[PDB]
Amino acid sequence: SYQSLKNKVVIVTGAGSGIGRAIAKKFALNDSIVVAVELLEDRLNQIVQELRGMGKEVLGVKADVSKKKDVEEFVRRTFETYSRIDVLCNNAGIMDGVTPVAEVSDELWERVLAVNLYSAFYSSRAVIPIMLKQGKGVIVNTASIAGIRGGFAGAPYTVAKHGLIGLTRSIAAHYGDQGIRAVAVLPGTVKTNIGLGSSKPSELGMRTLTKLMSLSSRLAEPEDIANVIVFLASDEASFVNGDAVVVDGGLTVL
Amino acid sequence: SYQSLKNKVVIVTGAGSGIGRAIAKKFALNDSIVVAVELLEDRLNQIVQELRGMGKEVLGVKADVSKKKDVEEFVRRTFETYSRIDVLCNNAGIMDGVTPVAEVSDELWERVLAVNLYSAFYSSRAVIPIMLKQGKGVIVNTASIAGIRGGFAGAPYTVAKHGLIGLTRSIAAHYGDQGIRAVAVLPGTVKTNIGLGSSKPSELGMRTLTKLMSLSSRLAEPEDIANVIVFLASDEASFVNGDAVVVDGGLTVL
Amino acid sequence: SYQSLKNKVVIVTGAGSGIGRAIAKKFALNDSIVVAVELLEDRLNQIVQELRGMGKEVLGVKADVSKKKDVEEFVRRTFETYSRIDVLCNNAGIMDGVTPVAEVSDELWERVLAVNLYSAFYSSRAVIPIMLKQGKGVIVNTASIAGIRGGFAGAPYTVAKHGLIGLTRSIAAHYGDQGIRAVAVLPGTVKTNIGLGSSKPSELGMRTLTKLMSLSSRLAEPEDIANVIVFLASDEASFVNGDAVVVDGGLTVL
Amino acid sequence: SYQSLKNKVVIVTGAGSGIGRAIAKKFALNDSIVVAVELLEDRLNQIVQELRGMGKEVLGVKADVSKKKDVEEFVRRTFETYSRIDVLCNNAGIMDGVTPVAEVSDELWERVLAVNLYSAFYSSRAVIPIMLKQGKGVIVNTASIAGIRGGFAGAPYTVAKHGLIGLTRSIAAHYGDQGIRAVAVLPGTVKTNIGLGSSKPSELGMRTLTKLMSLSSRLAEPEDIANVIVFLASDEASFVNGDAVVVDGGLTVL
Ligand SMILES: NC(=O)c1ccc[n+]([C@@H]2O[C@H](COP(=O)([O-])OP(=O)(O)OC[C@H]3O[C@@H](n4cnc5c(N)ncnc54)[C@H](O)[C@@H]3O)[C@@H](O)[C@H]2O)c1
Ligand SMILES: NC(=O)c1ccc[n+]([C@@H]2O[C@H](COP(=O)([O-])OP(=O)(O)OC[C@H]3O[C@@H](n4cnc5c(N)ncnc54)[C@H](O)[C@@H]3O)[C@@H](O)[C@H]2O)c1
Ligand SMILES: NC(=O)c1ccc[n+]([C@@H]2O[C@H](COP(=O)([O-])OP(=O)(O)OC[C@H]3O[C@@H](n4cnc5c(N)ncnc54)[C@H](O)[C@@H]3O)[C@@H](O)[C@H]2O)c1
Ligand SMILES: NC(=O)c1ccc[n+]([C@@H]2O[C@H](COP(=O)([O-])OP(=O)(O)OC[C@H]3O[C@@H](n4cnc5c(N)ncnc54)[C@H](O)[C@@H]3O)[C@@H](O)[C@H]2O)c1
Repeated sequence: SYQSLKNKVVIVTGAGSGIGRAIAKKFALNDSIVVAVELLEDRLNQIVQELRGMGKEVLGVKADVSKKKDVEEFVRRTFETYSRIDVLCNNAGIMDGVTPVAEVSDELWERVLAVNLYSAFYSSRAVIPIMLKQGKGVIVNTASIAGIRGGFAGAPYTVAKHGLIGLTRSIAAHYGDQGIRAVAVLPGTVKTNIGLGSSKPSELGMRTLTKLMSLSSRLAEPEDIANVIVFLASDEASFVNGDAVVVDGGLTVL
Repeated sequence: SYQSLKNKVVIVTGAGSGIGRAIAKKFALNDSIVVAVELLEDRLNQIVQELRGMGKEVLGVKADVSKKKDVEEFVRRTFETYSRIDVLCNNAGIMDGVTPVAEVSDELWERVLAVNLYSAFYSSRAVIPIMLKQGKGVIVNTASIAGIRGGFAGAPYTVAKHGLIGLTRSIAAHYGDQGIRAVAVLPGTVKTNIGLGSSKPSELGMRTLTKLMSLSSRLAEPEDIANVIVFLASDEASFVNGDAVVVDGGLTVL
Repeated sequence: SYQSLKNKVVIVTGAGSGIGRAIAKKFALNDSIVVAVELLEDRLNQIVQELRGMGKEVLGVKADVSKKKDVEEFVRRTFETYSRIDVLCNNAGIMDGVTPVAEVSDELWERVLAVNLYSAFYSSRAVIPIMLKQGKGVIVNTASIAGIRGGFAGAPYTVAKHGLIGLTRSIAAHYGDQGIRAVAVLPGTVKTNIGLGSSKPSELGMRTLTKLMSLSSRLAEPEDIANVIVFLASDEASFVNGDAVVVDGGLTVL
Repeated sequence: SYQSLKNKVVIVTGAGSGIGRAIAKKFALNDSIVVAVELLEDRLNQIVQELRGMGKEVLGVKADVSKKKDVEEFVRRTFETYSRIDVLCNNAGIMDGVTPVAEVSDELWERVLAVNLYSAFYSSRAVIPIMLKQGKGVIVNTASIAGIRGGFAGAPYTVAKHGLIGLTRSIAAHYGDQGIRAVAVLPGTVKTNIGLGSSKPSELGMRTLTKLMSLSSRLAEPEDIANVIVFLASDEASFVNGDAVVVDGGLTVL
């Protein structure tokens, strides 16, 4: 285990499924105190009961990270309960139907940007003051290879993930000298419940995604991403700041 | 001049000053039909007058590119007036006071993202169908080196510019086989009226920017950026699609 | 044509075929003085005849760019003949059989590196002092998308093209404030005489390459690459320095 | 510690000092079997005796990694002695006096490329067949931020490191589906014995480096780099392949 993570207070969003669930369990396995933030009631109760079963300290919070009020509330609640916030994992996200620009409705554009990008801006803005007062904090953002390439998702998701990497670089640049580290992890194809965000994704968007899927038959498990996120949050990575770490098995290096 | 630009219809946003003004004049000198879009009336009239004084065809449109209705209206007006839209230069943009995440108000965040990013999504969504009909079209987005690095502006601007490069890659990927090219130009430091976006820029943000200017040398003239934009819009650049072309004199290569 | 290129002295290596031939012709059409550097006698005489048939000024020099003495020779003869060297296009290059690391012989490794990378180091080292004295000069290196990705060629070519971009960045960073610009152009797939570099290309290497080639079907013509190289050599690109401009129709943006 | 590294055979080049010594010790503490490769005998003896003292299994090999015969020999010796090679850390390297292109002598260019790049080619070529037979292997290359930017070192070093990243991507692309992972770690400024490669570095080269070194005062310790290298060599990083991980405290994100 990473000794530096023992008793550190870690907020994990989207904790009820896939990568988020794996992140929560991995941090718990390292004796961190986990604040599991999840939109869905039953999923939240399930991950909370699992961590309790592991004999770890866990606080469950039902919230919609696209809502500023919900975010500010769980940040306040975490601080009031534990008196510190050491790690923030902005992980919750949704897909966009692989919808290309001309096919994007105002509703889709706004919702994907809100859940995948605004959420991280709200949380980072709220937690940074607390981390600065501590003189130390780490923010890990779950981006995607869609944050560096153009055909792995629709326009809303691609734009939001590029923007999320931008937010990561911004935080690292401005606050790195004050004890804050911000890093982004870019998964490729992972077996989770996110899907494509639609039972009928754009035919045009799929024409591109399907071709890219011909490049590899490898599918990562949530744990493979969580392993990297937890490492980056530990003092073992004290000098990794601002990087966009790709965890795609080599897919984008071809 | 570029023969392939003669009589082509080009929309240029932020045409009343700096890079936009230079883009409009350059296309006009290449005998393109220019639709000059600008928020400020006096600036709009000035650029319109400059092009007409050269005997060139120009249509002035006073609009706020952060408003979807204004964008959809100038696209419809351009098509109704000239029956085609060959090039779209999403150039208008504003700075963000070099404001770091913790100091960003909801207002600033929304305003910078709307002007610097949403504007481009609105215009691209509206013009793409017309370009697909034509079987040809070029979208050139004026990004910034803040779209690939984290200390050249505040968080809102950095996030918006990263998102704009993402929008560019998305369009290039999905519509490249249908005759559309989308490219981004990333200027470094250019002599214009954009400034820092505030008379009282963030102290923390400025500390960061100042460190970066220690790497700077020459200041580009707006024409130096416009020259690249116009070239990319011509058939000479038929195989440049999706790239984020850096025009910073070498600042980011250090 | 670009007025700033009229009567400028331009050295073009690998001028006897494909992209190099197209580069020589394009500069000639812009009334530049072209020094055609080529390894093969017949090809050299062919491009020289073509330029003379166009009524343009050309100097032919047979040389093997992998030999430092030969490089010093064409640089010196150019200077003796025209008293200046304004543009150096390091374009000559060969493929590597798409040979993966484990299958690379010492001879193949050295040959590919010498022809595709060392050649550009030798020529740049020789022309820089001349250009600094002039107060102005431009070096354009023809790289490849294999210089930013790993499956587009064998190991020798990929390493050499990555090194070439590094050489480009180095020159741009160190001499940019003294009037020198160094840029790289990265083509994707172009129909020329380069082939695969072997009659029996690596089975393993080909499996990877073939999958990537399946992603898109738009193939650039040599003229499409020459068009960007000539523009970058002109004063229109005075603020483009150190960038690796991708000209692949969008292949690497997917 | 990482369970997956217990009893794994790890080759560490440049093990007698700085980052390499930290790498050797870190793997030893994970109970890996360490093959310490170092040029200088006294340094080699010091690290070998240090690990032996810790009660760990270590094999010292005095070798010059720029010599193919030396590399092929320590690879054969490792396999003959331990019957397997699980991890290869190509870490040895030297600086280049921050020498810019025009000032580079053939001796400097040749030596730096040989030690910083050819060495990794020789070792990778020799160990890949062994790893392929095992169905698993990891190669970690210690590059540098000079592998992605142009002003952090002289031309030889910058070109060599860019090429090393290319070698990394090539191996990852071609062998990633066969059980091999190849990754690069890019340190910024670390307090070791490498220095600037000269007590009288190039004046011109230094003009640029000095500006970059003015961006941050935070310097990583060798252990901070070793921590990331060891993590990437473990099964925890099973889905990290072909990436160039930056460990510079945020220097290049500005
Ligand atoms: N699975 C992949 O292939 C993949 C690849 C690259 C990046 N990612 C990124 O990984 C992150 C999570 O991915 P996942 O695959 O585990 O998905 P998932 O759907 O399995 O899990 C996401 C969890 O987030 C929760 N969630 C969604 N919207 C929320 C909101 N507004 N507020 C609070 N919780 C919300 C869900 O209810 C769900 O439990 C996202 O940022 C996603 O974009 C996934
Ligand atoms: N100048 C630089 O240093 C620099 C560096 C990198 C990128 N850029 C980018 O260049 C573009 C224009 O830059 P500039 O420096 O010429 O600025 P500028 O202020 O000189 O010109 C921008 C013009 O856009 C107009 N504008 C602003 N908001 C608008 C809105 N909502 N609707 C319509 N018009 C609007 C302004 O009124 C102005 O005339 C921006 O996207 C900017 O981010 C500039
Ligand atoms: N054609 C493509 O698909 C492609 C894609 C990306 C990059 N490139 C790059 O474009 C450049 C030239 O490519 P091309 O496709 O026109 O190839 P080509 O083979 O058609 O032309 C190259 C010319 O270089 C000459 N040449 C080869 N070795 C030489 C040496 N040692 N000294 C002097 N001249 C030499 C040849 O004789 C030939 O006339 C190379 O750097 C290549 O790597 C090509
Ligand atoms: N220290 C830094 O600031 C820094 C920053 C970025 C990258 N790096 C990279 O880290 C690696 C090692 O760096 P370091 O700072 O620990 O240097 P160091 O000088 O402290 O240690 C390097 C060790 O390599 C050995 N060595 C040199 N040439 C050799 C050869 N031909 N064969 C075998 N051994 C040889 C030396 O004798 C020395 O013990 C290099 O690849 C270097 O480029 C260092």
